[PDB]
Amino acid sequence: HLSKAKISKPAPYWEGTAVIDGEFKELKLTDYRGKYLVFFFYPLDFTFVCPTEIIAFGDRLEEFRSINTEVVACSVDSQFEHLAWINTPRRQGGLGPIRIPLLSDLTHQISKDYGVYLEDSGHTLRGLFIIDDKGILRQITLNDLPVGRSVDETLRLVQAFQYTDKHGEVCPAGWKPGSETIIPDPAGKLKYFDKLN
Amino acid sequence: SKAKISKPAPYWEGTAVIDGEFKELKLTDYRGKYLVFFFYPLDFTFVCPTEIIAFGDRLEEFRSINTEVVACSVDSQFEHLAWINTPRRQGGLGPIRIPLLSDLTHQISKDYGVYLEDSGHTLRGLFIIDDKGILRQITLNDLPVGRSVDETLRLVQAFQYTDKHGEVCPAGWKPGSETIIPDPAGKLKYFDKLN
Amino acid sequence: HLSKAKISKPAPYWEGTAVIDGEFKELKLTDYRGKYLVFFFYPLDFTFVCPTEIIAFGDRLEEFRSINTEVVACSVDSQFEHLAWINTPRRQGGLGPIRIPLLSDLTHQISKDYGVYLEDSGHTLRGLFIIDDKGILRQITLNDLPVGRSVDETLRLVQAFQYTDKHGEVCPAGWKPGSETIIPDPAGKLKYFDKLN
Amino acid sequence: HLSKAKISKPAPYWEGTAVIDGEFKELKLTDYRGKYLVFFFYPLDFTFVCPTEIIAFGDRLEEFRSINTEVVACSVDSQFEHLAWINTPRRQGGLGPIRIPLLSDLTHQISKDYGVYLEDSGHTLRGLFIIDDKGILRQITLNDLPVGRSVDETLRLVQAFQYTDKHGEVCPAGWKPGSETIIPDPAGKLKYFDKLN
Amino acid sequence: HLSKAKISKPAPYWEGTAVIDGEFKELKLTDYRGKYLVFFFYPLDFTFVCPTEIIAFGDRLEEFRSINTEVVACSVDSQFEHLAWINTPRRQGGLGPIRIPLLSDLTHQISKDYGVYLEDSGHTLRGLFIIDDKGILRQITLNDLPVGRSVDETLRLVQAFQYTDKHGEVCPAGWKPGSETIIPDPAGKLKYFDKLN
Amino acid sequence: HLSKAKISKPAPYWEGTAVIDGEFKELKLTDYRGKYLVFFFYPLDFTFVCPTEIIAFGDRLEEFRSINTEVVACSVDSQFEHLAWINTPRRQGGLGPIRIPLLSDLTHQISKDYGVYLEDSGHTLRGLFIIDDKGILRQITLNDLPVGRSVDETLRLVQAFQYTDKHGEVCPAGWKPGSETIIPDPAGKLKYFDKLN
Amino acid sequence: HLSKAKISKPAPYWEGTAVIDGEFKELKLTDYRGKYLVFFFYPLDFTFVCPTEIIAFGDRLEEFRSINTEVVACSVDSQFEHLAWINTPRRQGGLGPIRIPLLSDLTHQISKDYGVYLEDSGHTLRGLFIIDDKGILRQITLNDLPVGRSVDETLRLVQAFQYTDKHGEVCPAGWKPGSETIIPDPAGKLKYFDKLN
Amino acid sequence: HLSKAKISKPAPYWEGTAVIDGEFKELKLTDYRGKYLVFFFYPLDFTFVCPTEIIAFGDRLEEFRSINTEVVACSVDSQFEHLAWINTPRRQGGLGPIRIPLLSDLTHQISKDYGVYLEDSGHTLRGLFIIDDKGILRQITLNDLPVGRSVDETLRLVQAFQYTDKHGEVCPAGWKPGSETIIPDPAGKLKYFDKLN
Amino acid sequence: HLSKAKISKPAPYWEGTAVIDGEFKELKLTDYRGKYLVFFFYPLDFTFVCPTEIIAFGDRLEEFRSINTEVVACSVDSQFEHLAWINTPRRQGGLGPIRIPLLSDLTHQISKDYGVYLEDSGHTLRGLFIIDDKGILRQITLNDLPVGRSVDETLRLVQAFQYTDKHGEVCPAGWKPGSETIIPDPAGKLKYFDKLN
Amino acid sequence: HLSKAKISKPAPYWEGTAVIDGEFKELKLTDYRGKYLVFFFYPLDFTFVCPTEIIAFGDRLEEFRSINTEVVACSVDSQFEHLAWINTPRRQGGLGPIRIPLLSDLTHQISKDYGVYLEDSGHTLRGLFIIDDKGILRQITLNDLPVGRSVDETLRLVQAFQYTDKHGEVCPAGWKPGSETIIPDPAGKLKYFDKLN
Repeated sequence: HLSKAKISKPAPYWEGTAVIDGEFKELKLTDYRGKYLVFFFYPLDFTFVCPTEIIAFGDRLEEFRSINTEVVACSVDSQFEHLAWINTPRRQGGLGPIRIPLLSDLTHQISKDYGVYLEDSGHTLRGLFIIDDKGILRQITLNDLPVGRSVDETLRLVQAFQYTDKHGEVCPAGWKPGSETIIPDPAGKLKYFDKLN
Repeated sequence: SKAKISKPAPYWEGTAVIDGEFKELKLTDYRGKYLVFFFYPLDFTFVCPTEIIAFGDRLEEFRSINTEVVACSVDSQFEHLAWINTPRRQGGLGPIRIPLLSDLTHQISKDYGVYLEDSGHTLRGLFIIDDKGILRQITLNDLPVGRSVDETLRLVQAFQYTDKHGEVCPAGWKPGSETIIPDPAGKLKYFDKLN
Repeated sequence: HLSKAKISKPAPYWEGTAVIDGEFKELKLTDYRGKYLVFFFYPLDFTFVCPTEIIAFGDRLEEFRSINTEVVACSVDSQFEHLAWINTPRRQGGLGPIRIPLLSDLTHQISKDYGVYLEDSGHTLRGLFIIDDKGILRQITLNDLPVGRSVDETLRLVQAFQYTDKHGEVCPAGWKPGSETIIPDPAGKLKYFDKLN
Repeated sequence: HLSKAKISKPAPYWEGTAVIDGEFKELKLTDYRGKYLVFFFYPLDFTFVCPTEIIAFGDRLEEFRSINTEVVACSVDSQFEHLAWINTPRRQGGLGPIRIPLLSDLTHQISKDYGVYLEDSGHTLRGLFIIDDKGILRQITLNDLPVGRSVDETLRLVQAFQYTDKHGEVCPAGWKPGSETIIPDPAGKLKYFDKLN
Repeated sequence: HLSKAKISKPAPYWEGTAVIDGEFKELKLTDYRGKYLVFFFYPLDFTFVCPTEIIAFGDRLEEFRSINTEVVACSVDSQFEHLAWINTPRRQGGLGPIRIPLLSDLTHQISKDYGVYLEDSGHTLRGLFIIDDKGILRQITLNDLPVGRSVDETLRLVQAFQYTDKHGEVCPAGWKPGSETIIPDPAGKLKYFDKLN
Repeated sequence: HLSKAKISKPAPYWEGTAVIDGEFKELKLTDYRGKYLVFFFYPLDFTFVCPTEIIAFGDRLEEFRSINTEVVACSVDSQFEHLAWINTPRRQGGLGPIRIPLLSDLTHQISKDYGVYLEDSGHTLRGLFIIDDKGILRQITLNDLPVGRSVDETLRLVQAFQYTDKHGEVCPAGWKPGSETIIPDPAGKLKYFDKLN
Repeated sequence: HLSKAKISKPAPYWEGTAVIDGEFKELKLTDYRGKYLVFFFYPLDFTFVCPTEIIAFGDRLEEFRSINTEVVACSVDSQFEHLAWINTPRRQGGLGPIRIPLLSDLTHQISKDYGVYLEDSGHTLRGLFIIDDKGILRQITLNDLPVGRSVDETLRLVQAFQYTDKHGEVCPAGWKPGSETIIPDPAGKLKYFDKLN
Repeated sequence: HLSKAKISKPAPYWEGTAVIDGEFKELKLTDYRGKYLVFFFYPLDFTFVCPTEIIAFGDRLEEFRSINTEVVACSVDSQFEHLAWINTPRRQGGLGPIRIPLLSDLTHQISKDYGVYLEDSGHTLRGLFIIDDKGILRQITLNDLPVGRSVDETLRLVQAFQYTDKHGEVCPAGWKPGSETIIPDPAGKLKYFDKLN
Repeated sequence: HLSKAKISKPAPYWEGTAVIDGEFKELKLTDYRGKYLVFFFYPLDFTFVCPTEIIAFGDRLEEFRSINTEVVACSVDSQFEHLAWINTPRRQGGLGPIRIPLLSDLTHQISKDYGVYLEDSGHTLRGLFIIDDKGILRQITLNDLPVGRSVDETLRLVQAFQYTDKHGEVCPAGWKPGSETIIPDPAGKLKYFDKLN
Repeated sequence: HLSKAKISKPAPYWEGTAVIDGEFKELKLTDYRGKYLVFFFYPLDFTFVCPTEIIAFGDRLEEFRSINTEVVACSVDSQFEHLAWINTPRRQGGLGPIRIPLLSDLTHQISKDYGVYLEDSGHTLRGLFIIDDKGILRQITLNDLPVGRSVDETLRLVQAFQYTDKHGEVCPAGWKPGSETIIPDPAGKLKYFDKLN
């Protein structure tokens, strides 16, 4: 199993046609430099878990934008299908109007670069990538088809990475804003471990 | 990496510390149960003990849903045991009920695609493996940020639910939430009701 | 530039999920043995020329069925997209109910086997294949994207191939049922050439 | 199966000896730049369907020339055979005098570049190619041996490609001059679809 | 430069369609076992030297058949062309009725096996082969395009090979029936050399 | 089976030690530019047919020199053997004095370049080559071991190639000086074919 | 990945993180140029023979430093483990404070370069290397796991190499300071051999 | 740099001619099964350090034999040289009285198998191997040319391996008979570390 | 430089046509089993040193036959040349009276197998091989072209090999029948060395 | 079986340590430029035929030096062994003082370059090489182990090669100074052959 997506390395470059505010526009990974990016793939337009994930992120977009973070979704469907899906009512399993870009990957090049393409199925699994403001890949979350991801966990992870970027302390298991962190040194670590126990 | 979602999780075997003793442990020992199998970078470091303890102190939440937990690093079994015998207040683990698997040769780490060639240890990679030995979920964190027991629980529960019912789990699903019939007509029960 | 589609050789085997009467069904090339098959690819669901070709064949399907000929359409879109497109009114560029199976080629395997896949675009061009009842490929028609195919011409070709299969004769340029044909030998041919000259 | 002939790419260059106005002349693909070109192969001089196709295009040549289009025929026969066939009466299965060039491909190089050469037979199948004024290949039509092509369909295609070149609307299935066309975008397309339905 | 034609070895096998007494028939090299065969290639039907060679052998065929020798001619032209050429009057550069089979080699496989195919021209040079009753190649005569072969020389050679096949002795330069031969032995050869000197 | 001797291409270059008027001299193919060259191989000094061929050419040398043509013979024997053979009386199967250079090819390099070397025997067959004044190979005549070549035919051929070189008409089967030739043109050729028939 | 450690060649370069007086420091082989270096690997922190070796050298360090020799130990454990082991009481199988750098080789690159890595075990055997002030490898001692090395023998060897470096006389079996040495010359050697015997 | 000698694996098989009690005898590694073997190479007969090593081990052979251990020495010299050297008095740099076999390795096969051959010099460095009674290699000691090995250290090592083989406790740095050993268990080890500290 | 002739191995097999008692016969290396064979190549019939060598060995053949040894000579010349050279008087540089076989190696296979072929010259150097009664090659003597070999040295060598075959003592430099020989053992050799000194 | 030693080509370069006048010196083939060199290998110091060969040349050395010819001997033994052997009395099979350099070839490189190395034995056979003053190899003499070479024959060959270098003449079988020689040309040779016969 291959992939160019490697944590602590620059996220693999991508560019393509996206639907943005109902129109076709060219979108590039580099458009997002200077901001964190939640870049996630979903299997297929007009299916089941997928709309719920796209809608979940879209409807909570301000929780990301308020922390200098953007969100882009991608699938192997065409831009025409993305737009048709946006124009399908939510009650019919459509997206309705959406504020996050829907990127099209008809050739599968982007999916393969990110290691999320399913050769037997001709679409991706549920792969989500957290990329920092410097374009470095920090986190990879891959789900099998029948189980959707979590916006809340994605937010926690974004906050965690921004926190450690800024402060140089590290984040324990389950860390959320306000939680105790650790000075990553054999002596400094004791402040955390003695206070906790 | 041999770790591919929807395929058999790559076989592994090695020496682990279990109840303070050295024991040979094999992936196939867990068939019939879900397994949360996770790597952590290094004994005697910082985020790592918090992760092992977080899972360890909540182990019964897993065992009660037919799920086991195993942790692995490139450290030796002697180091694992010394770390267990180090007080939590000193950044140690204290007694622990989760097996600590040793991967000195790096073979297991490489098979799971979590080995860092530049560093000589793993990143924070967690794998959810079902009772049939099929890999269902991969979570990989860069070094500075720990994983989440809450999210791991949610995922195991979701996969067990979808295994049983064949309905699929929306974004953010937790026990008691609405699920979807994966059928062009059936799905409307979910989409219509929600909206 | 490669392909497995060779005229006078067995048409490359295919199988996949198709929409048939609003339901997802597995469909195989071999299901059509015993009958002529018009098997055509079109670029993309929810686009422009494509629906007009599918509707043109669909609305004239009995002209094919009455001559022991079936019609199957294929694209790189998913079965869910095919069904959503069927459920889109014709006035909005949808298909409406359709009696031609719509085959899904998400992996691009079928398209590549037939040599109609566009690597730069992630979809096929307008490729149509006429396959006889023995499974042998008899005719290949490839159009660039902007120009739709012709049901009249396709029908004429099916009739011609069926006619030459049955009789010891070959069909001159522009032949339609009822037109003069030629006996393919140095002496027999003169009955044709003397007649019309 | 291999070939250099790819739709939307430059038609493979060719050059050779042709019979033109009863004389041997060198002829090149690039001689037709600035005009559309119907370039077609036929199996064999002194056979059956072939003369009918050559005669059909030749006798209707003005229908092509009046729309800035030329026609060239090609086979694996020699220029001496082409000329002897021209000097054979139509009632004997000859061509009689002819106004389209008859290109010779004795080495099979041109046939192979166009993917129409039959290795087991030592001649071509019925392959026809429509090449635009910029030298780009737009259309490929390949028939098995028993069935002749259609001058009328060939004209329809040339007209359609010239129309879409000029207007940037696209041509529905069965389009002929005077027919409705489609604006190729998600909103503009509704002019066509709402009107027709 | 490659070839399978090797003197003193079995002549390379061939089989194909020939025109024989106005009909198309399958012909094989092995059809001629038990007789000497003069098997010759000529460049092109409807050309200049070629018919003179075919006619020269043809009109003297009984001089070959009276010494148990058959003659076969072959070119890269089709059987249809061979027949049309036969049906062309000699005064127009045709063959008229011919008793020598005309083999067709459209694929060029026979020509290439015999090493006489011109890659730059798409036809053969003037290559003649003398094959004995055991199928062993005994003589190869290859002429550039402008110069015809000789029936007299070909007859001399066939007679010489038959003579040496039958008797112990070998044939000096210029040998014709009735000429002195040589005993191929350091002592025996002296009968010849002493006599002539 | 390979070779560098290709008709209508430059004869393969050779150089070596020859016996010329009883002396050892270095000789080169290029020494013969500006003249036709009959270059011939023979199997073995002190054998049977070989001396008859060398003598047949040598004794009629002036018939070649009067038409600007030279003759060179070659074998795999040494120059020392050539000279000893020259010094052997004709009545003993020797050559006697001779004005044709005898070229030595001990390494077999020249023989292999001309495709006349017999791997099983360690000497050449009877291969004769006609090379024109421009160094282009025009004719190849290869005989099996038991049958000698013809000086008359070789002369006829040289005369023919020289004629066609000069006049650009072509020589029919059996042409000799004074015979009718053909203008190589579909119209021009009728002067010959009408006259003859 | 072959061993690069060759006696009489430059010791393979290494660099890494070491614990030195309780702190993490980058350490390089080249930091030791100008002095002899005893560079030794041990299997595993927190085991059995290993601490006894580190302590044996550690406690006798001045015996090395007084002969201008440094000592460095290395294993496949991390710097964090080295530090934790140093902070473990000797009574519990720990090191206590230590004046020898503990080098970490987590990636195994160094161990493999020195040929001491055990592929089946994931750690080194007991390999000790003596490297001179010019960086040349002079001595290799490899022990299987259950048997510890000797500080006495190590000292003896360092002294012998320094003696022979200085004087160019060579050191007999069992040499210690004050022992007889040999002039490496066929005549000079007799001073040793005669005195001894 | 390669070798077949690997600690904890079977020592590479060897066999060859040795001088034993003044006579040439074939000797095999397998002759020593059931006993420990100190197998050592030395550079060259008639040199300097080498005789002192052979003499040192030989003169102390009973200290090995009384612990079920044999000693064999090997160099790239011939058996004839070994014997002449034995017949040379010690005062002349010869071996004089001797009881250990001197194995000859003229082809360098054995030296290369053991990884002690010096390609630049044509002889071996000072490599010593300790092989157990099961034929497993336990210890490797390699010295550069100017410095001899130690009989006392070799004895210490043989005794240590025999002790660990027997008792399953392990030997600390500098162990000698009578010294403290360690139980290789995280609990059992404490008996040693608490006692010593 | 390559060859199959290796001292102490079976001499490479050969077979071919030889001149024996003025007749052509097939001859094989194995015809000589049970006898020693002096097998030698010479460059070229009708040259200079070569006849003196053939004559020298031949005229003294009884000195070989009376010690169970035969002699065979070989060159790259033909059997016809060998015979012609035999029939040439010695006073003219011929062989005249002869009793040793002259082997022919036209293909150079035998010469190449024995490593005596000169690729630049097309003949052998002066190579002589002494092969024993068991067919094992014992001695190789290779001379550059200008210098002849010695019958007396060859006899000395044949006698030496037979003596050592029979007695198992070895022959000192310059040994001839009746000379002292050596017992090849460190003690036995002293009989020779003490006596002679 | 390969080698770099080719007659008529530059002798393969060598350099190494030799014993000269009882001392070790580096010696190079190029050191002998301007003089003939007899360069010979012998199997083993302290053996049987070998000393007799070294002594036989050594005791007649002035017969070589007086004709500008040097002698060098070489074996796979060390320089230390050579010197020890020199210091062994002749009556004990030693060399005693010697004026011929004894070259050491411990690595076997020189022996392999000259094709005299025995892979199965780890030493050379008895190979002798005569190298002229320009460094060209002129003669190779290879003996199996049990039979020594000849100083008489070696001197004869050196004399002959020197003679043929100086004069335009070649040396018959068995030539010694004062013997008749041949002028190597077809006419001049007769002066030798007529006189002898």
